[PDB]
Amino acid sequence: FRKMAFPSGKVEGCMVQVTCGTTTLNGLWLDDTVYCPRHVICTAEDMLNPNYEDLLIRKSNHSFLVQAGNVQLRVIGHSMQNCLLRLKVDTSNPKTPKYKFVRIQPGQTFSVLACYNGSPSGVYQCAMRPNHTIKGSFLNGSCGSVGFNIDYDCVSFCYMHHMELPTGVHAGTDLEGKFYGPFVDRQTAQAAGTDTTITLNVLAWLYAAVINGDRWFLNRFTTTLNDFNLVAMKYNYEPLTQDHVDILGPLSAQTGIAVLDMCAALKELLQNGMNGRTILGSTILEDEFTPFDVVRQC
Amino acid sequence: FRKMAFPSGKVEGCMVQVTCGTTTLNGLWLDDTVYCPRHVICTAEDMLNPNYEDLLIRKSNHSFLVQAGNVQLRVIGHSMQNCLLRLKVDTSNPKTPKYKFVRIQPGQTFSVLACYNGSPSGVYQCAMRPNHTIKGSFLNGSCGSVGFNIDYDCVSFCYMHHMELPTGVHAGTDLEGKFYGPFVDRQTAQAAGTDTTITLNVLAWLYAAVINGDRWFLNRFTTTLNDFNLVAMKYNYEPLTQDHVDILGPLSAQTGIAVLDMCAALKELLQNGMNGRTILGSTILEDEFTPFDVVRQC
Repeated sequence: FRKMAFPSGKVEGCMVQVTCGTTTLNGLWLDDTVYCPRHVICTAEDMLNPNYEDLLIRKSNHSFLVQAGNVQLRVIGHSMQNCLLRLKVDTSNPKTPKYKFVRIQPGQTFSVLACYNGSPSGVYQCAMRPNHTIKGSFLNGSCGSVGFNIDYDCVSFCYMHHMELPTGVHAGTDLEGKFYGPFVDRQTAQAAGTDTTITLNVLAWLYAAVINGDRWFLNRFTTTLNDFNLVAMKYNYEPLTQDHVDILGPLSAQTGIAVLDMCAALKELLQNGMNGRTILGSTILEDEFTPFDVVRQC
Repeated sequence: FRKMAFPSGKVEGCMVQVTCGTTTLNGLWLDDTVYCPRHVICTAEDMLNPNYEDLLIRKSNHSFLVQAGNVQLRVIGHSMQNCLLRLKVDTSNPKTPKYKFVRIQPGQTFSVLACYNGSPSGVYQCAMRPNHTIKGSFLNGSCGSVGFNIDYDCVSFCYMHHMELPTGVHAGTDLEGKFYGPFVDRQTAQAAGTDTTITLNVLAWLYAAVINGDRWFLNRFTTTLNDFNLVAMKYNYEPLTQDHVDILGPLSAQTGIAVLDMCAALKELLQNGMNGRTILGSTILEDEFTPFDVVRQC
């Protein structure tokens, strides 16, 4: 099974660089507006505990260098939207697609277009963890990089990168400037919560394995939602709700395997191990595919 | 470690659909030319053993439906370039980037933009296997999808998809229409060779693990190129040449670990296992990252 990301084309045209002083990071250019993390105005020493309102008052419109590759723009209206810097520019982006800002729930997935100083360099698919972090490994020096989904023509922007936490995981915000999780944009004592495994996704990945060719992990045992969440609690998994059962419905019908029987197959994989056998070429239980990601690829 | 693919934007504009009869597949639109697999003219029953010259003679320019989303073009010059259908069109593509056709060596990597009926849907990073296949899992109904690399502005096209082999692996061609491997474009007895592991890439991935944080697999043993290729032959790995040693040079210098010492670290991982310990969150040895892919992300 291949981890697939959305075509990054519609997002690439919206990538600009915001340079404030010695700080340069990526920005999102939509209509006559440029979004970037508000920590761009902080000057490293100021990152320990910043006074953002105080720091913005001493910043003017000519302190921001918005650059769209060869073209340099101009700021006519600097503003602050929660943890985001909303920069009003003179020219509207001719490459602006149909866009909407959504706030994705934990367990859901998105494509990230990683850029470095306004120029896009790579694209990958990741998931929003239950503790609200992302395991993006390298978003280092890519602050401003965005997370998105695509439905035909419409781009659903949902993430902007802000922070690489002291434990190598990544923290960030939605496009309304509001953080995913309890985290602030401040270099301080920021402890991430104990990450659980996204159960729904594991079940979806197993449903995918059935469609491809792997079937050995299926047994004739059954298990209700009560007994399974008891075992899920033990192996640091997310408990499974009745809503998750309803979501897996279309994938149950396609493979002829009831969701509770699939839960019984998972229950067994946690207690009896895997014994060096690979589900879809992987020795571990992959939890970063939603049931909607499985259906769109099958 | 995250598997990163190139931004698909410059390639998305070149995606069209070629519809010949009941057969519809993806096409590459560059200048006043449209490339697609020549098996588009085959009519399923004809796929067992086709006579391509004979089949093309009874095909005219109005038998091909080239469509760029909303815009339908017209064929003025159908031709055959080895296993590729070269279609000359009236209008030149305004979205044509700087492009070059390269033939990638086995062990090297590329980004694939998977499309379905001319419209791009997903993007992922894969590798050209030693047996010349790709493990693309789902390129099903995506014939014509291209494989590429990007250097700043220049797009290096290197792959087009043709065949999903009876063993779930994928076969295809370069953009000059010449197949990677002994394979033909014919639904017949096509056996893929015994796939070996790309050693250079495993060494590169281990070098990457050192830069991130994992260091436990390093020991004080050393091993020359002779003793290692003896062990590599045993575990179905590629033998390591002196050229591969020279390629790993810049990554050796960055981590302070000599390539022969890294080979000694690998030698041990094959004979002593891994004992349920994860290198970069993975229980198996990942072989689809080139040393150039490691450097570009670090």
